[PDB]
Amino acid sequence: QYSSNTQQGRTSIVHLFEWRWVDIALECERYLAPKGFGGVQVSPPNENVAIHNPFRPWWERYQPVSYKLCTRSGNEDEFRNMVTRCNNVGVRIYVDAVINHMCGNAVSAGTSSTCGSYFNPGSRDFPAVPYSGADFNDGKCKTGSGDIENYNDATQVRDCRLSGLLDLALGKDYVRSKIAEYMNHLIDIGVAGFRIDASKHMAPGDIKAILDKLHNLNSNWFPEGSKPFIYQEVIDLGGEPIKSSDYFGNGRVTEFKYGAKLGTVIRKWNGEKMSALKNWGEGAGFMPSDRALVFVDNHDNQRGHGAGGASILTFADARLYKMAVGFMLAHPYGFTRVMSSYRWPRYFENGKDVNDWVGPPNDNGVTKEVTINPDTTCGNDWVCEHRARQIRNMVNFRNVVDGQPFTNWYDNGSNQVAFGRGNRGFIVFNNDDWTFSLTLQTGLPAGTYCDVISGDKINGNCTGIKIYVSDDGKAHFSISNSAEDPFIAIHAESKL
Ligand SMILES: C[C@H]1O[C@H](O[C@H]2[C@H](O)[C@@H](O)[C@@H](O)O[C@@H]2CO)[C@H](O)[C@@H](O)[C@@H]1N[C@H]1C=C(CO)[C@@H](O[C@H]2O[C@H](CO)[C@@H](O)[C@H](O)[C@H]2O)[C@H](O)[C@H]1O
Ligand SMILES: [Ca+2]
Ligand SMILES: [Cl-]
Repeated sequence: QYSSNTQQGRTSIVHLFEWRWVDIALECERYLAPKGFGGVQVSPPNENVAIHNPFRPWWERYQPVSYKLCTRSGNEDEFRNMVTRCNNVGVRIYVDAVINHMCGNAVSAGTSSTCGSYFNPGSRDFPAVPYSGADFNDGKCKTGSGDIENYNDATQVRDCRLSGLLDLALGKDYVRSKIAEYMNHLIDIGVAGFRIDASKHMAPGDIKAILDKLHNLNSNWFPEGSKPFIYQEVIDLGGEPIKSSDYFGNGRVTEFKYGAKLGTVIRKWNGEKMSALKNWGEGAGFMPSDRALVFVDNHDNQRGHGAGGASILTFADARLYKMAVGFMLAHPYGFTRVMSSYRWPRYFENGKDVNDWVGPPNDNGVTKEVTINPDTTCGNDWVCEHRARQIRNMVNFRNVVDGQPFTNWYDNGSNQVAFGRGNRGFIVFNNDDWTFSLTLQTGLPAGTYCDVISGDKINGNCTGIKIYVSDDGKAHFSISNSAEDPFIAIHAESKL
């Protein structure tokens, strides 16, 4: 469960949040494959409640009605077409598996669902699965509301309803089997693994019992014996009885400490500074590198959901965000996931975004296609962070330096820092209020290198800054504190 199953030499996943299947398939062929992305996290592909108040929120996709593969992203044919096309160019698909719960207990009965399946939350009837009242935890939960009220009590966190979402009886072989049937459908189509949603709300042993029922990966694309990559969503910032480590038997675990701390450091909040990043990883209090799934922001916290946090960096803070993503992709800790977002009309009241529910760009609820502008950015209100030169080129940096040790660390005791990855890459950051102008040991072979933050190597020249490494490995760097992107990165494949 720990191996990503990516093609060799690909080290990151991108979350194409709410993208349609056909647009992901095109994106695999035209962009993700040639730019060396390892794979795509897709939104939940199973049928969900169509929620019309408010109007088609992104969160309706976390309210299952059945395991039919029919959503705003596309139908089963489109999903299959995408997985095949992406695998055929060596880009994997990872599914957001919503398996702790069905929909909200107060949702009205009927056929307001993305495939028109009937369901009746009040009677616990989901005939398209099928599930009935026997398959939920009504009798097991002991809280007055039936909902989760107190995270200090592990029992209710597992047995009661997360925000009123109907909680599946995961101790029952019947329920485990229906969930495994869904996941094996996806495996056989060609999916490479899963993000297990709401993992804190399931016992580690119930997750194990489901995973035990799963097939090996599709043997046309994956070697014999391959198991799905598993990464579990557990928000563990400390202080609770449930710990991220409780889930290590099953796969990797999201490290939510990572982006919270990195945001604080890059914002220079709470007396934090980049010089402290020399101890990044376990030295910062995080879980073991071989179990962490890391990221700067995710689809919940970029809009204040989940654990939220004022320090989280997102595309809305573009300059600091690119620097944070660059640092994450250059540093060896963890397995990296890059967010790819859409725009929505943020509007704050009482310190909170009252439009944090808004779903993807749409025409009367039908998701808009992703259009590509001449300059390779996206239209139709898709942000496409993964197409920004500074991020795209850092995804390649991570591939180029894969396996090389963290070395040649420099800091000025404040916010000017630099480090290398063996003899294959070097990166330099200026987050202080004055110019960073210094000759540094890079660990690289002598030559002229293109800075991949400002530009690209193409037909024997650079389109941005050039860095000149001498025979002794030293090179001069000059980065103004008012630079639009105040960091520089060079690597073995950007050498002229
Ligand atoms: C949104 C997250 O809520 C819970 O996180 C707790 C956390 O465990 C606790 O330590 C502390 O930090 O408070 C937070 C917030 O209460 C869950 O533990 C997380 O799993 C959860 N993230 C998840 C889960 C779901 C549910 O499938 C998704 O839901 C959202 O959709 C629901 C249902 O439609 C909406 O009602 C929510 O408002 C949405 O946030 C999340 O997107 C997914 O990532
Ligand atoms: Ca549960
Ligand atoms: Cl996540």
